[PDB]
Amino acid sequence: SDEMWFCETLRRLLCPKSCSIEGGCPEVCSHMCPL
Repeated sequence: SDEMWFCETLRRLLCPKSCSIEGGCPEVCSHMCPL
C-alpha cells in the first residue's frame, strides 16, 4: 500500500485527472510512472 499509490498520486497531482477520463493529457503524464 501507498507505494504504487505514491506514483499514481504524483500522477494525479501533476497531471490532470481528465487524462484517465477524456484524455487530452500531456505525454509527461504517461511517463509519470517510468518504473
